[PDB]
Amino acid sequence: TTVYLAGDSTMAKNGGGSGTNGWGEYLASYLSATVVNDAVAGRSARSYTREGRFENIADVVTAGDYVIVEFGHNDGGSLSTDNGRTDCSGTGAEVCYSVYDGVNETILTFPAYLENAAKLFTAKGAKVILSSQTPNNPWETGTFVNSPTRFVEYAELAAEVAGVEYVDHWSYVDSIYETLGNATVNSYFPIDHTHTSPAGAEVVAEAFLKAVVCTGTSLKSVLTTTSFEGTCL
Ligand SMILES: *[C@@H]1O[C@H](CO)[C@@H](O)[C@H](O)[C@H]1NC(C)=O
Ligand SMILES: *[C@@H]1O[C@H](CO)[C@@H](O)[C@H](O)[C@H]1NC(C)=O
Repeated sequence: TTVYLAGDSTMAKNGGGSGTNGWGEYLASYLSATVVNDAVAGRSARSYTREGRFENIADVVTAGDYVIVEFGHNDGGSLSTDNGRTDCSGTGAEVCYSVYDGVNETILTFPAYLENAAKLFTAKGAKVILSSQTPNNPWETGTFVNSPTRFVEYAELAAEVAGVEYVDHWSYVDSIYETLGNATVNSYFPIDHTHTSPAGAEVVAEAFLKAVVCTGTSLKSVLTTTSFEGTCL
């Protein structure tokens, strides 16, 4: 069995560079399946879709395989000065137009991008798991602040609509981030408040596996152990 990872710099190998790393790099050792980390730094649901990265996964995925999709960090911004990643506002069939890189592009909503990808993978017999984005350093201000982005809910909404599984990666990460405290968590974010140090990337990975176990996600079948930190919910 093979597990494919689609995400951004918080999941990708080498994370955001400069000694940071993505959480996808710490799954292999707890799974009895091959893990392919196709996350790329700086990608949004739109950017990733347009670059044909979802297709590359669809071409190679075989029945029974797993696909984990997690975006959000790069999905915001303004289309006035299109950065190529910003999705169209809304949660449904909304459609935005914008000239990016010399092409009048048809831009969809965040849920729409995830839903289309989910359907594409389901069609190939693969098991799809949409995951909410990881949180930016909540202990950045010296005090713990829990303020999810709109993309956390949008991911849950996309899963329902597409009829696939959802894992609240956000909540499980923030949960232990709160337990770990100011000093510890802040060391996970050397450079900025998004890109985690290798030590932090591991914790974020553990958080995901804790969510899988607690919610009963199908991926638990290939878990080599169920002894992870924190408590359920
Ligand atoms: C892009 O296409 C839409 C609909 O086809 C059109 O209304 C819009 O004006 C186009 N954008 C530009 C900059 O031409
Ligand atoms: C939190 O930790 C940072 C970095 O370790 C430190 O500089 C800061 O003073 C701490 N803030 C509080 C309120 O404890």
